[PDB]
Amino acid sequence: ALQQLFENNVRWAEAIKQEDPDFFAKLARQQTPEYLWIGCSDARVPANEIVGMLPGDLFVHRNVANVVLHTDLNCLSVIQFAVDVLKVKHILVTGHYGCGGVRASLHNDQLGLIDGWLRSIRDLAYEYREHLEQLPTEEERVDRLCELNVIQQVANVSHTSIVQNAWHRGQSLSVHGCIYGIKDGLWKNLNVTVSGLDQLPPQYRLSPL
Ligand SMILES: [Zn+2]
Repeated sequence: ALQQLFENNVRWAEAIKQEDPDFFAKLARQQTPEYLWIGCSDARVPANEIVGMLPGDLFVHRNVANVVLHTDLNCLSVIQFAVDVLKVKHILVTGHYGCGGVRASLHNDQLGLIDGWLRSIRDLAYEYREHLEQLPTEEERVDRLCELNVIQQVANVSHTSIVQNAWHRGQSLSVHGCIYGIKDGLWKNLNVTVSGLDQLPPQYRLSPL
């Protein structure tokens, strides 16, 4: 039954228009978000609500386990539209604890198409096999990998020529890593923010055009 969603929508739009009749009209003229959110599709991690933003504030990409790949035009086109056209000032890479995509990459079941999508998280589980091994429970291993994943994705975003070229032309842009607790509603900073070319390892730095 989808009628509740349509009924909800009418109520919501109507309510907003009563408080500010021009709300949507004004918003529709130009798109000017300061932030891009890159997060998981997980239904429990809705971008705007978690950081108290309004329609218009947050350009959003969500995919399984918030994975960023330099050959994926889907995520990359969102990044590029955000950085080049909208000139967002911040990219918020937000993973979450208890991520099922991350959990899947730690185990050995085939889930189908998603198996290949999660490869890079599986790579992370392998390079940190010794670290993860020294954690007693599965829940801890999942959650630590969730964090490691976010930090890796922050690196991946910051290494894109999209981001580096923004910096090259003097555009101000920071890439942040955060993690959301589905258990407590808390959006936490992993404090791995990258804001300039000088923070990249030499092997990843790209010269200007
Ligand atoms: Zn997830």
